[PDB]
Amino acid sequence: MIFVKNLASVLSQEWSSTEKYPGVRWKFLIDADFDGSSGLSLGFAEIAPGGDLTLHYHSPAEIAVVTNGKGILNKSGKLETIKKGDVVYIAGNAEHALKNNGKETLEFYWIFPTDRFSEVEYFPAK
Amino acid sequence: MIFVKNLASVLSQEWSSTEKYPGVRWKFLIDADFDGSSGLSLGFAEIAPGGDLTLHYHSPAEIAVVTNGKGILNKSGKLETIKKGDVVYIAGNAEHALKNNGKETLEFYWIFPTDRFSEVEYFPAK
Ligand SMILES: [Mn+2]
Ligand SMILES: [Mn+2]
Repeated sequence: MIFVKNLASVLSQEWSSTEKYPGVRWKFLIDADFDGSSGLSLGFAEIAPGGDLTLHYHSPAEIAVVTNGKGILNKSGKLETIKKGDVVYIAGNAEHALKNNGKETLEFYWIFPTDRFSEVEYFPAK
Repeated sequence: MIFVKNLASVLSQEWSSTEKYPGVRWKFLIDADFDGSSGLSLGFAEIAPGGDLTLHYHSPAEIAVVTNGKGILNKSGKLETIKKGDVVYIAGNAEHALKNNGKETLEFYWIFPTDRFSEVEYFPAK
């Protein structure tokens, strides 16, 4: 089983969002609920200017691949700047946030070692 | 543990390559051999024009995100065009190849649901 996706592929999928991540939206591109894939899952997120993926963690490791714009990554309390062309490693349980303080859309893919997004349990900062 | 990487973070590291797939060269940005990361591994790879990482397979599921250029994906015999902005799912042991039929350098990231690259064994097609 092999397949290809881009944003246009999922025009029909409405965006996901939540009060807790204001200015943030996302769609699933590789996910067991959608594609019947397994082992890895991937979504595409947008953080609007002024937007904030607020400090959180979860049990699986995560990789973010930044594709547009720039932001302040919050590495469990140490701030660092990220931008298009960066990849990021977030070990499980590690608290991370990402704010878009620029004027361009901060776009990135994420990846989890799981079949589905929905099997990933989110927790607010301690 | 959280960290960032881009091409510059790994200028010190050398382009590993193999005769089995010519025009192909990669480096490891997220990998236990290097970072003491776990759960996910990521590499960045380049295929020269006329370059083709020949069809093959391996236990882990795999995600490719194409960052630049254009190519032809060998979906176990079913050939699909892919381009910058495309993500690619490939199940465990699904045979896959990828040829660069463009002039630009075909660029992409790969992700494995493994700690390191150096434990994932590549088998040739049969
Ligand atoms: Mn996260
Ligand atoms: Mn492969």
